[PDB]
Amino acid sequence: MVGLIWAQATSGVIGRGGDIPWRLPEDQAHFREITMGHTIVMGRRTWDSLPAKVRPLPGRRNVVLSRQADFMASGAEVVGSLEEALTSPETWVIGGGQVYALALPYATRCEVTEVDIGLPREAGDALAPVLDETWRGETGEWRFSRSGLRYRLYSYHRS
Ligand SMILES: Nc1ncnc2c1ncn2[C@@H]1O[C@H](COP(=O)(O)OP(=O)(O)O)[C@@H](O)[C@H]1OP(=O)(O)O
Ligand SMILES: COc1cc(Cc2cnc(N)nc2N)cc(OC)c1OC
Repeated sequence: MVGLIWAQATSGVIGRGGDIPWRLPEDQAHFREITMGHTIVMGRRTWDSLPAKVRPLPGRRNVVLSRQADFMASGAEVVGSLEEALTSPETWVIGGGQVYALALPYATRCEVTEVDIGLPREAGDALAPVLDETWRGETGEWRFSRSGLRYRLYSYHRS
């Protein structure tokens, strides 16, 4: 089962200056809940951006996609193609924009957080993959986070 998991603003922005452009602890909790115990796949640039004490993500099999054959990813495996990244019983692709594009055609689930923040797309932004007409499932009710930022969860699926 190949899933994608991401958080986006309503406009589709998922990154600005290499950062998620909001603060949402409750989305961090949701991300852990969906991924824990499973394989996670990320691009090398995403791995390299993480603080040393936060990688590998604990409790999950970490897979890093790279074209650098000598890359050292302490506590993870490094694969040189997407095919080899998707052989576990359940895999969550966790970023970045490049790897989400690559994996989209293979995915049969998406777990999306939509953040109700009016960030128009700007030069340099990273953008979410586009969900086409093949997907179905639940668009959850809006909730206020503890700070007052509104968010809701999509749980979509397809054959
Ligand atoms: N088909 C593929 N096979 C192998 N590695 C790939 C790949 N597509 C993407 N990548 C890797 O994933 C990196 C992209 O990571 P990312 O998706 O986290 O980045 P971005 O956040 O900038 O979209 C690529 O630069 C490449 O890693 P290297 O720079 O180390 O070579
Ligand atoms: C690459 O590692 C991480 C990536 C993210 C981005 C992310 C954040 N929120 C959601 N819903 N999905 C995502 N993929 C969130 C993370 O922790 C909350 C990660 O662990 C360090």
